[PDB]
Amino acid sequence: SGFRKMAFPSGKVEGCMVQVTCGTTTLNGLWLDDVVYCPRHVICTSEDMLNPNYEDLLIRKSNHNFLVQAGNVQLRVIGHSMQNCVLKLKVDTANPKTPKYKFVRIQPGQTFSVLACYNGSPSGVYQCAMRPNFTIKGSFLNGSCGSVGFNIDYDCVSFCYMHHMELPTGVHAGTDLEGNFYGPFVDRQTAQAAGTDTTITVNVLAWLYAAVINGDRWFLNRFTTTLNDFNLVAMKYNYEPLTQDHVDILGPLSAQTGIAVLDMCASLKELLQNGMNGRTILGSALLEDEFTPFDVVRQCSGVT
Amino acid sequence: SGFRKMAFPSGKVEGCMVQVTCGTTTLNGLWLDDVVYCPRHVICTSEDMLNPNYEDLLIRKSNHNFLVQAGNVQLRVIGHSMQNCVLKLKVDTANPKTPKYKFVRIQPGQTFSVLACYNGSPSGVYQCAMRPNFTIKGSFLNGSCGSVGFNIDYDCVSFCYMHHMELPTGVHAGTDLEGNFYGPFVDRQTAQAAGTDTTITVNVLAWLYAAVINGDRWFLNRFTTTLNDFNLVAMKYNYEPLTQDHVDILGPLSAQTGIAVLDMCASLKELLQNGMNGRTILGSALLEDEFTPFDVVRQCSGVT
Ligand SMILES: N#Cc1ccc(N2CCCOCC2)cn1
Ligand SMILES: N#Cc1ccc(N2CCCOCC2)cn1
Repeated sequence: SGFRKMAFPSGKVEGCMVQVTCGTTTLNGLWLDDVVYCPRHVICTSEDMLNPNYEDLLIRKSNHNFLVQAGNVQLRVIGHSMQNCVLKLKVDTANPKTPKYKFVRIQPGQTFSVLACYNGSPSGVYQCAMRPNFTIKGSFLNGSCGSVGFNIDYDCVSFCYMHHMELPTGVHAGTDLEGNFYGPFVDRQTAQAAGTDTTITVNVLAWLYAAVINGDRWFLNRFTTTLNDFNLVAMKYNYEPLTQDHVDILGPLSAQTGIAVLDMCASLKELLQNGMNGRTILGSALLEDEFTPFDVVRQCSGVT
Repeated sequence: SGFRKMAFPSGKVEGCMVQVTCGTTTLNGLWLDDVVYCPRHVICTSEDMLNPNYEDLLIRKSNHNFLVQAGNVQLRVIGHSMQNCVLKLKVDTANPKTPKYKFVRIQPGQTFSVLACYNGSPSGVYQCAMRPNFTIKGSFLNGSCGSVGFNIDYDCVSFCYMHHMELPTGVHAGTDLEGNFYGPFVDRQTAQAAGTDTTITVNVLAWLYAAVINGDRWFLNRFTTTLNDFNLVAMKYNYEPLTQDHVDILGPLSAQTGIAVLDMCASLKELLQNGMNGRTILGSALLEDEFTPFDVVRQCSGVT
């Protein structure tokens, strides 16, 4: 029993983190096979970041200008290339700790673990969601760029995020491991405002199921609703529209608890309209949206 | 910027987790040097757990009855002994992945990371606090016993918790790595009720400092208070008394922010008396108490 915001065990990723230095800029790289992946802005000064021309900046860089350190041992850079917003540094040694891995581009509402790193050294692990506005709400200080987000399925790490930038609102933006930003963000120090941070409705419902499984049941009511009726309320409260695909994804939790998805929607509707009245659900005073239906099943079933 | 509930990177601990089986009971063990540490209730059936005599049960057990598996490789048990509520299984092989480590017995209010495991395999990592009633609010299913709690200082793991039991209220109890329960709990399936789960005041204040550092400042008011005045309010709200030792520990956060500790206490006092009025602090609708002053400095400074 109990339900926690749980990250994946970080060891397989810790084994991949390196330090990348270009001139006076140090950040983190991801060492998989004989390639080190890092944000391309490693080549920028803070001055450069106001209006950088990455192709032009990169012309002035040679393999030997990229200092790659794995623990206290230096890696030999034998090639470099830019792919979108990441650099790929080819090194002469395959990472002996390379796990089974994939690169995946996640959808908004999907959760992942972040291994926050500085100077190639892990500092902490926490759980994030890709927000519907394609920001994440992370914990990243200067030096944390190149820290990565991942999921694990048994022994395969799926890398989905690399940390690039903080917006003036203190929310975070980054790329997949092909170097494509999530959302409209760019690796430039300019006016980039996030859109509406809507609530991930399917995740709230999952978490309400988690609450029922773990004994928090006070919010269950006598009502039901329809997708269209629920969605009128969702819209009013800046919740994502609930689709039949979302209903289908909650089916296993519905089956386990015997609470019809539309009945849980009617519980959520009353919580949106009435608030918590000073009560808590799974130790939270607000409706938590950074657990996916898959997360809730995983944690409630003890998957390793 | 940003402030997250962050666990320590779990890799050093993942490298220590094994499976222990005695008869039909499987749980987790901690493999450090040539000793595997696990809950003594590994020797119990569910029937035994109602009124177990561990010394009597252990007489019927030999080294070969303790099946210890590290990944898919079996360890040879060459000795066993009971220390308080843990068994120490001596194996013929030192764990080659043994990190620098210590065993520490933490005080209530101290935080730590839990690596939740099943069958010796890591499933997730999350941050806990030792509650003032010596319970923790974890996420543990059957098979999770022997999962451990730890802190890391650079390259030294300090192990502070081993998971033993869930109370009927769905809160958790366990031991330090000398096998001594935190609080009054016993490894028996009996009536064990937790006392008052008071709020860890020094941790709330730390987190309010974290909020100020990270731009959440709406709750700062024009007031101050005294320890005695604050403590009258703390008592009324089931907060731990604030001591001068706590004030001293918040000194660095006070210095960094320029907000006198007693001024932050007066902010907390108004939040206790007035509530949040539907506002949030660092994404929370309640006052968070599972960050220590050390946690806040660590996360706000990027310690690795
Ligand atoms: N947000 C953001 C941000 C700010 C500065 C920055 N630069 C390159 C990497 C670090 O070196 C200093 C300049 C990158 N990203
Ligand atoms: N809370 C609790 C609890 C419940 C059962 C239990 N036993 C020994 C280990 C697992 O085997 C089944 C019996 C131990 N702890």
